[PDB]
Amino acid sequence: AYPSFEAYSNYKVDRTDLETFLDKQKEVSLYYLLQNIAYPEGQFNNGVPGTVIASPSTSNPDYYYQWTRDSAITFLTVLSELEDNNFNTTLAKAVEYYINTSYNLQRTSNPSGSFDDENHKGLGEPKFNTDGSAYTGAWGRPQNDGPALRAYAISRYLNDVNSLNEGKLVLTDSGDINFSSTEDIYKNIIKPDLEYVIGYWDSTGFDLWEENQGRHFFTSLVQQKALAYAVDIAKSFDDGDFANTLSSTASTLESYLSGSDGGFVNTDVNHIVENPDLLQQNSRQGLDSATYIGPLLTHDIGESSSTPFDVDNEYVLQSYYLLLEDNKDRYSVNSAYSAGAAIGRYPEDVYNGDGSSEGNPWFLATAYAAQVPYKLAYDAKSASNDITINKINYDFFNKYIVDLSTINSAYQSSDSVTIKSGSDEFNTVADNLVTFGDSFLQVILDHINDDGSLNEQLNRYTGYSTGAYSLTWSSGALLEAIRLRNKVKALA
Repeated sequence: AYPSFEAYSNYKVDRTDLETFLDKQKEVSLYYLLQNIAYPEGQFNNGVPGTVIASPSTSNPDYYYQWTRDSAITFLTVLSELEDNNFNTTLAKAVEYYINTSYNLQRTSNPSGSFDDENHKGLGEPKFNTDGSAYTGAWGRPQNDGPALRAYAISRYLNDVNSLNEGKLVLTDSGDINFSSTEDIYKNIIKPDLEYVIGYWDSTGFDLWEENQGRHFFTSLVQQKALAYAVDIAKSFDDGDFANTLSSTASTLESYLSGSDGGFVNTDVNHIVENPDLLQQNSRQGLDSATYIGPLLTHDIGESSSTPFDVDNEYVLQSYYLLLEDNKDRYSVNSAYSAGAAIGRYPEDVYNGDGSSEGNPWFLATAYAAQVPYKLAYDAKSASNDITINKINYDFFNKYIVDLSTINSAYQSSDSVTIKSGSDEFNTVADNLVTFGDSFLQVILDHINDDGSLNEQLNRYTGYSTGAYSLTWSSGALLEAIRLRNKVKALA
C-alpha cells in the first residue's frame, strides 16, 4: 500500500505513440519524482525538507525511508532540470534543503558508526527514517557508494551556483540552514563525504542492490568520479593540498578499476564482472545492470567527463549486450521483442519485489538501457568523435545496430572498426543507435501503469507492474532517458 501517493490527475497513458508518451512523461514523471521530495512548495510539504523517500509504499514492500544513494540520484535529475530551466529557484531551494538535511544525516550516529569515527565511518549508512532518525534494524551496511554519489551531486550544485547563478545561494537568510556560503557547503558537507571515500574506498561493504559484500564495480566507479570531480572544487576554495590528494586518489582508483586486484575487467569472458567475489564463490557470473548504470551516472551529458569506463568501454558494453541477451531468453514478457527488451538487475536475482522466488525486469534498468545507445550516439555526434568498435563488441553491433561487413568487409580480420564522423555510415550508426534506444522506451510504454507512475519492477511473464510503487529512482531514470533522447535528436 502507498497511501500518500497522489496520481497525476485524469491521465491515462496513451499506448499507441512513443513520441507523445515521452513528451507527456517529461512532465508526468517529473511530477512523480518531485512528489517524493519534501520541500515547502511541493506536494510533500509535511515532511522534513530535503527528505527523499524511495517510494510511497509503506507495506508490501515498505520503502518509506531515505537512502543516501536514491536521494543523490534523485537530485542529479533535479540538477538537470535546474540547469535546463534557468536555475529555477523552486528547484534550487529544494536542492539546498537536501544539502541541509544531508548535513544533519551526516552528523547522525547510526549502526554503521558516527561522524566522529575515523574518516566519518557513520557516512556509510545506507538509509535513515524519514524523520531523520537512524534506522536501527539489521541491514546490508555499510554501502560505500552513497557518500560518493552525494558528494558528486552536491559538488555539481556548487558548480551550477557559480556558473548559472553568479555564485549566489538561495537559502542563505533562512533560519533552518547549516551554511552561509558555497565554501561552507564544501567544507562541511562535500568534504566529509570525500574524506569517507578516501578512508573507505579500499574496504568491504554492500553493493547498490543491498545484498552482497565485497568488491563492486559500480561502487568503485562512483567513488572515483566523486574524487575526480571534486578536485577543481577543492582548488576553488584554496584547499590545494587536499585537491592534489583527491586527484591522486582518483588516479589510484582508476588503476584499481582496471587492474587485477579489482577483478572487474575479466578477459576470460570479456565483460565486466560486477561482483568479482561472487564469481569466485560461483554464486554469480558477473552480469549486472549496475555495470552500465554506473557509467551513465558518472558521465553527465553536459560535462566533459574525463573519468574511466564510459558506456563506450568494450567490457561495459559487452556486459550490457550479454545481460540483454540473457534477459530476452529469461523473461517470457520479452518473447516478442526483437530489439531492446525489459532488463533486470542480474541473471541470478530472486527478489520478486516483496519476497524471494525469481527476479523480474526493473523499470530503472530498462530506462538506463535506452540511455546506453543514446549516449553512444550523442557522444559521437555532439563532439564529432569517431565511433570505434572493438572486436569484443562486434556481435552486439551486428545484431542490433549495423552490419559491420557493409562498412568494412574485412572487419573480422581487424581488432576494431573506426567509423568516421561525417560519413554516411556514421550518420546511419548514430540514427540506428537512437532507434535501438527507443525500443527500450517502447517496452516501458507497453508496461507502465495507466497513471504514468513507474514501479520498481515489471512482472517477467506479463510485464504488469509490481513491487514498490512510484519508485523515485524509476522516475529519474526515465526522465534522464528522455533528456538524453531529446538532446541527441536535436543535433543537426
